[PDB]
Amino acid sequence: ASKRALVILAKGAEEMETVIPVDVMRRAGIKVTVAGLAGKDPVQCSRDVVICPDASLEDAKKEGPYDVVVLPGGNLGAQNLSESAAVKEILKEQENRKGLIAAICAGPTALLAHEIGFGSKVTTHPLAKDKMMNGGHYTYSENRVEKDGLILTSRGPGTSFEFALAIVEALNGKEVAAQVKAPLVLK
Amino acid sequence: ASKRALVILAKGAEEMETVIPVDVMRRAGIKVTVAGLAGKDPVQCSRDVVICPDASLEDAKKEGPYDVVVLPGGNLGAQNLSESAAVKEILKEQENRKGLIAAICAGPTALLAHEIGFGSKVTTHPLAKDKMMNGGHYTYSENRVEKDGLILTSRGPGTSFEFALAIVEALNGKEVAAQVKAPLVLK
Ligand SMILES: [Cl-]
Ligand SMILES: [Cl-]
Repeated sequence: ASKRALVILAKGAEEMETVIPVDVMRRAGIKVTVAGLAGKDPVQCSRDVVICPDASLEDAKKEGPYDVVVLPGGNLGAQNLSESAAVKEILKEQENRKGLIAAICAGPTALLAHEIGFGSKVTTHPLAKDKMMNGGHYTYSENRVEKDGLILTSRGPGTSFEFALAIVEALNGKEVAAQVKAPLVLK
Repeated sequence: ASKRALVILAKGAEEMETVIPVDVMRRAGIKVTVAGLAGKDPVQCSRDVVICPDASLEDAKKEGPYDVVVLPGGNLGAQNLSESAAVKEILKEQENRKGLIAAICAGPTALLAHEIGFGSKVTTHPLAKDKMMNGGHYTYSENRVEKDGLILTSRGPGTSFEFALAIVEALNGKEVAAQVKAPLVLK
């Protein structure tokens, strides 16, 4: 049975942080659903790349639950995720079932907004640190990828491969991650 | 006057190799046109990410010429680029005007197909080397990014940031590339 990933795509998401994990997870044989926060219509990302989601979030939620829920960054994408009652419900359900939650760059600030994973060690983009740390509800890390309790976080576009391969290792194991990694020509 | 980039997007293109250069070039203030080989309609990439191009290639060609023409990889994307008379005409015009041509992963095999840049030092994805080298028309390199004459090449998804920043440096200079690079959290 293949593992399943939900990637929540909002207006202003960082397109690299969306596409790198989608693609790498699919390389790992993970069934990935790219779900549009706002509906089924195409999504204008932070640098104007337009991505057509596989489904609305409304519809994707009905086919849950998922082995991982993935929150890309992009400041305005993260803010949209943070404002969504639907996202809150998805993340709470995922936390309650002890499922993996993964977030990158400004993405982890939606965890704060939704009161998810408090007490965990987390990283973010450096410019998102102060936001994430408001109230001291997490312990901050400068690791390029951090993983504590249910919560897997990472820092930026340049850490997206490392983040995606961490998700792969958590779901499908270290051997699959290594096999996926080799053809990518990573440094 | 901002520099201008044409990124040619074909069915089966590697989505990471498409989105990383688009996004990084836009960060550098380059005006990027994502042009659909087949028309204006959305493009299904190699790992099923669907990207809506800015324009058809037909239309984008009319607004040329461009400071760089960019060929993503993906085997089936590259094959589609290699079969296109429109791409051939674009690359020949770009070569004739001594403009930059950039290609990544299997992308450089379209240069071979279209008889572009013979005699140049080039790199490709390792699995695309034998294709690229058929006839010995180029000199092969294992550098992660290679640049010789008009021709800038690179190896894979994992070299895409390095490739994009090389394009940025060629167009906008080393200082802009360094400024763009810092917030990406590259290794
Ligand atoms: Cl952003
Ligand atoms: Cl491919």
